[PDB]
Amino acid sequence: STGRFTLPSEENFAEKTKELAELWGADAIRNSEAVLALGKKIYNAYFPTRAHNEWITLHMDETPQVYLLTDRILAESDTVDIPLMESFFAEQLKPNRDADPHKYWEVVDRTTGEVVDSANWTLDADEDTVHVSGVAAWHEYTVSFLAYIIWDPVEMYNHLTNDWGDKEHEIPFDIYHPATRKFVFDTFEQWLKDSPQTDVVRFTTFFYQFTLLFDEKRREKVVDWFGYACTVSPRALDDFEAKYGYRLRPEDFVDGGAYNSAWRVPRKAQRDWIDFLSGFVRENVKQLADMSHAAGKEAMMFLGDQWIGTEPYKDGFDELGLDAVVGSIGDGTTTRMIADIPGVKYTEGRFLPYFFPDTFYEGNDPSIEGLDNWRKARRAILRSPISRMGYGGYLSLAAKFPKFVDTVTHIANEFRDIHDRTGGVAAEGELNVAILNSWGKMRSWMAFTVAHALPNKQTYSYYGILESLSGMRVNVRFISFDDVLAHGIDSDIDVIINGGPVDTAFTGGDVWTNPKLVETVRAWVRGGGAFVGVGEPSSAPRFQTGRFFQLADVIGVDEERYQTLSVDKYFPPVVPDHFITADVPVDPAAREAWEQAGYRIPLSGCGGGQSIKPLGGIDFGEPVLNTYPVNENVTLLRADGGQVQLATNDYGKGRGVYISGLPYSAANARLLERVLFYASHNEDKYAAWSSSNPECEVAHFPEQGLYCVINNTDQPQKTTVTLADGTTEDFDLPDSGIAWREALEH
Amino acid sequence: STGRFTLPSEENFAEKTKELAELWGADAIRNGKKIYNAYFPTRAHNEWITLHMDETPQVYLLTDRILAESDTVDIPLMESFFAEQLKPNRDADPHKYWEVVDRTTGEVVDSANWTLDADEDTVHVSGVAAWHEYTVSFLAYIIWDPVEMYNHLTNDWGDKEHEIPFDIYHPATRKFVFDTFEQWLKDSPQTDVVRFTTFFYQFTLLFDEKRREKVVDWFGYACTVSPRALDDFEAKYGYRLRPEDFVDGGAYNSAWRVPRKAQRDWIDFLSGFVRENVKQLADMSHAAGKEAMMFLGDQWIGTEPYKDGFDELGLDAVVGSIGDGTTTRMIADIPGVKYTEGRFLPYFFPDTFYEGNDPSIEGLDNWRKARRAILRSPISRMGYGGYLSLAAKFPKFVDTVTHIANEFRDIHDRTGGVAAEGELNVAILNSWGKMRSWMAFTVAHALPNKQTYSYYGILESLSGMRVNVRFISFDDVLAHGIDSDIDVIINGGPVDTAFTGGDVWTNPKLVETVRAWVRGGGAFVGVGEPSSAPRFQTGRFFQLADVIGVDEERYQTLSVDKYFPPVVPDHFITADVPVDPAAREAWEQAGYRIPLSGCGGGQSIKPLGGIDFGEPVLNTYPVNENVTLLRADGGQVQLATNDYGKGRGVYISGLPYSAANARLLERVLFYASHNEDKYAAWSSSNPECEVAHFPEQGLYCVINNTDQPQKTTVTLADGTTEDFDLPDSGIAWR
Ligand SMILES: CC(=O)N[C@@H]1[C@@H](O)[C@H](O)[C@@H](CO)O[C@@H]1O
Ligand SMILES: CC(=O)N[C@@H]1[C@@H](O)[C@H](O)[C@@H](CO)O[C@@H]1O
Repeated sequence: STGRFTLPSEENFAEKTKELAELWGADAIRNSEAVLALGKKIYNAYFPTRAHNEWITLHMDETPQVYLLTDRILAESDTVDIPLMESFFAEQLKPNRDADPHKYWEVVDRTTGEVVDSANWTLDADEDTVHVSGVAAWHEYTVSFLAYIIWDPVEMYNHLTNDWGDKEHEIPFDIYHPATRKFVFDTFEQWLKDSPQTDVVRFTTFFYQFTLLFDEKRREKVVDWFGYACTVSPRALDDFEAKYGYRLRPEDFVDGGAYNSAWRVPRKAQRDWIDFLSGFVRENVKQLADMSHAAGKEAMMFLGDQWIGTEPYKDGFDELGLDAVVGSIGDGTTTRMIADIPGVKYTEGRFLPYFFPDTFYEGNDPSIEGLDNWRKARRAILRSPISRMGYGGYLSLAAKFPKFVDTVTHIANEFRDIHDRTGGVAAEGELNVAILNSWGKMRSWMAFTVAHALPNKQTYSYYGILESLSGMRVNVRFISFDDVLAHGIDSDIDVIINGGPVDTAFTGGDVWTNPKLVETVRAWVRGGGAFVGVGEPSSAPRFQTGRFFQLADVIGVDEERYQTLSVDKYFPPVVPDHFITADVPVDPAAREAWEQAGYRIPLSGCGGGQSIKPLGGIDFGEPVLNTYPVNENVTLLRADGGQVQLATNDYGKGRGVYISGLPYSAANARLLERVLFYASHNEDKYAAWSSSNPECEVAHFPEQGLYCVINNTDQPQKTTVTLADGTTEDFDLPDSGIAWREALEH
Repeated sequence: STGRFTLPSEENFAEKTKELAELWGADAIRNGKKIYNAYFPTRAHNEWITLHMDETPQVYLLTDRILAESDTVDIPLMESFFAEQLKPNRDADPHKYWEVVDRTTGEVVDSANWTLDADEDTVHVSGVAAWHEYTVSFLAYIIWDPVEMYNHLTNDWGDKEHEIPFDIYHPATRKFVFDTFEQWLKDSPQTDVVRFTTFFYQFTLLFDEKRREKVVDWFGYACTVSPRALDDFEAKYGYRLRPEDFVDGGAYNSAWRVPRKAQRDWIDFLSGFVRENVKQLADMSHAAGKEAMMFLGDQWIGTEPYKDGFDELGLDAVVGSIGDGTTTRMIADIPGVKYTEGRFLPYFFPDTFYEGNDPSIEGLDNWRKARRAILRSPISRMGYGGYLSLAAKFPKFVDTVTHIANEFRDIHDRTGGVAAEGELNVAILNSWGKMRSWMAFTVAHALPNKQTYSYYGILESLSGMRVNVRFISFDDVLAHGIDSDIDVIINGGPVDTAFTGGDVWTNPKLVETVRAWVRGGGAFVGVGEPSSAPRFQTGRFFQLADVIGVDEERYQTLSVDKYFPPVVPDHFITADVPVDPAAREAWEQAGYRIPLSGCGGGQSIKPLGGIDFGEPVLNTYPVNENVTLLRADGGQVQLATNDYGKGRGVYISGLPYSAANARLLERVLFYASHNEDKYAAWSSSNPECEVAHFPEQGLYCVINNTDQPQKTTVTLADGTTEDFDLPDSGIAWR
């Protein structure tokens, strides 16, 4: 067992490097001499838009820029003054005074939405303050302005996170401006000649940084891992106007203060900017990779930091001729974002923990996180294989941890053995599942994300859906409403999933008032399709007084919006024993207390049929208030506390399912998997290649005559696997184990 | 110890009726004392209406959504309605009076493209789009009086003849109703009070095919139409109401809906007609030496006893059902009549009066909820209803009633029937204003539920609080600003309702007016989703987030870190909230969240608790760090206060009624208005007791709102204090 492993190294550490490389089977070492003689592939970081304060300080007007939105200021009379910077980090951001503020900025009456006239406001010469006159008392006002980014955001993040205190703040730069651009390509040509020992240029990353703004208290103020805020300049804006035939407003970037969060329903202006900026970016990335290839070296892209405008899931990404993409393995979902990228020769995972004093300190046990991280990646990898694993940081730190070092030895051999046994071919998927949202394929595995791998109270009930699926024995694609309006639903999809809050990219907004969309979905379901809706699926506010989820008729459930309180809701009896809930641990105490307290008897203005006490047993995450069954032919599987959390509904040949929320857990992934088989009328096809125990999952490889079963926990798991022919085999799986077995070839 | 009491009679219980009338101080008897008789103007005459069946009341009904699976589809009309109550009107031209809708698109289906089946109650529709949902809106005869129906179904009267109602908008039936009443007056010479139960139109009460309540609105005008009135409406207003203007997409004009022009128009038109006819009945009663008394319920639609001009009807009295403090105030606060009467609970019926039950429990409990409200707004008369002999079986109950009627009068004698002193002027702001006084947040009378109780509680708390409450409308505020005697404006409810206001919060004139007022010293209390308006501003959902220091994340601003300042556990507002030393400690020790990327920080990792806020408003948060958070558990805000110039805004996410929660609100009130030092005066240390002060009679009292001994210390205005030890629902004076 050797290879597919990238080892970090450091100055004055050649013995241990040699030792570890032997131990872990490393065929590549990453940068940070007697080591260069070891024969390995050599990776070297490259930071195209920073690491040259000597230049940018002589061209400060070519730093990158961002539109920023001030706090709202209440006018208590016909004039108002607006500080521009009271709410931002001055070390990070500076108002751009060089470029005519009347041409490129916007004062706005947020109370009315109206743009204040240019003649009515002046920028103070001596203070970062705007004076407004001729305005309305008791309205709120804001300025939207261009600010130079005078400190690279991620280095800033690392500086503050590590308290580098004294150390010099690295200034970033923007190759949209041609002097700076030339600087960057000369510097890169030069560096290649000065680096013959390097084999892989590890671009970390490219030209534009994802939205990451900090406030006057040195905290994160705004972030979006997909954000295009930090991509502007007067010349880019003006070139945009000429190319697209309309002028973007600053509002098109600040977006009422939302800064175009990917959760926002996508506006045409947004996408145009992505088109514009991404073409500029893509052309220049291809240059870097051509130059790389001409120096005999490979080009590798970090999925992160300055990755904006690359758009790896959009078409043509392959025309870049990038060799590889490497990324942070945070979980299943983030593993899949990497794995699934097409148009590279190979993919690579930077696993956790980062070799750093934060997790490598005396008394802490890094191997727990090591294995847990591997376990979450491994389940995904069986569905979409990455090519290489590796670690990052100070190798000397991890060397002081014997147990960890042995843990890695284990993971490395396992990773290789999964690859050798499988041939790097993805497990067979038993069902075709499509996530449907406004973004589709360009945000594959990127839905519900805000900051990378950091779900929170607001997102985790939907993120749970992707996490569950990332490792699930199904084929997962991402499709858009434009996809559906334009081409219908491809005939191979078994299930369509639509989840999220109302008025988001992930439910779709007012596209649900488009009858053409509603027709396509209804016909497909009726004909045999399956629609799973989570949260407020198919929602459209105000369109129909008495109908919030437009496909309430398909999933059998709607959400009361305080418009329909005069209409009693009659809940049919909950069906607690069902295919879908088959694996939910039963709790005798809870079940008989729920049996004993009965259903509510009908009563005026209150409807009836609602369990007086909760059945529970399933974590559905954040509640959707007052969901109810549209009539009594819907099957209710959970309807606790006066509303619906899980329901199924027959709809001609097809079915729809409602689920209020789905945090990730071994149990909920089992629930979701069951919903998928049940809604697609594929109860029959469920048992083939499955683990009876939900803590484990099964991967079939028909062309290699194989199947494995994996333990997703750090505890022993016994499970019963069922093969296609009906036969079964028992298993006792150790802590994080795996087991292979034959099955007829094809 | 004499009078203000109405007793119910019976057939043969003549001996014990004299004795109860003497023990209770009854000065009136219902069916030598003052005699009441129920009158049912739109029912009890099947002999008449059986021959005039096109003159029963009518209502527009919305069918179920029927999915079309090709270019035609059939819509059954009655599958979802109780056929013993409602019958489709085949007489009046359906293509003129009915509407077929493509719900999926909103479009009215051309009437050329549908027909009514000659033999089934089913509409055939052609030329439709497949995979759309379709409904019919159709006129229907109400052939079974809704309340009588309800009482029949509830008691299982079996095959007892169903009462068929009638609609006096039709002139032949009007004459009949008036003639009959003339005759009836001449035949009841010993009847002193005519207790109209009620008048001409029943509040919306429709039942389903399974004999269950289908639609109800206590304020609802669904049951008030006819081809005749519809055509007349057109001729007076110059436009034709659509069937949609009644079924309202399935909402049937629920009071929670933001009012539409067509809605208020209909209320004016119908209300005109009811009031003149109600005046006539009141004149005829008066001409025959009798009082007219109105039951605030059942067939009360069109009377609008809170709209200007109610007094011009000449009603001598309104009687109403005492369900709780709020419903008491509904009756109490009515101007335009000489006196008011509450019918108390329990009703004298076997469902409470059992073989081994203690109904005196229910009795005191009903009186406690009422008397706290009565102290603020006095009702004139008290009374009960049902079967006196059932009530007469339970001596402990009889001795309870005696005790209550005494108390009830003693309050009257002691206070000249004058409303106690209110220490603050509180106005509730919503789309309806005065005309829905004490009627906000209600669907079915006295039955709050999951969806409403977190706001109903606001009214139930106010109903018995030592403050002056009025109800104002957006139209009031937009036309006349804010009256300068107001200290506090409350606005509460979910987004897109009449109670929050809907898009009126995008009218800069409203924002301006409230803002300026608060800035200069006013106080705005916002409950639930105050001032909410969807999609107007991407970054701002509560238009007055700036005033109260809170907004609700609507999933558009997730890229913006929220920073919750630390909670203030020791504040005037929360002073009477106990906290378990241990719970507090657990919260103190778990601390606050460290800023984390795309997760903000400052949210307590554990909850402080101790306050039932009812239904959560998900993802409320502090707009800045200068807002004072009083409770912000589970990653969001439940209670907050914020200084705004000389004034204050305050957010509460919800407030189910209880004694604690009224105390919490009352403190909110004094605090927001910079009246903290005006608080202690005429106050009870214990939240389970309350204190009314009556300067003019040089008097105050203190009541126990519970069935339990309570010890409270009362602070008077000079700074002195008496200690009370009140027994079960007791009361003391000074
Ligand atoms: C994959 C990626 O771009 N990760 C970045 C990480 O590099 C950065 O340091 C952090 C700062 O909050 O944000 C994101 O996690
Ligand atoms: C005050 C009032 O209108 N009370 C009525 C009651 O008479 C009727 O029987 C009931 C039907 O559910 O509705 C209301 O509670």
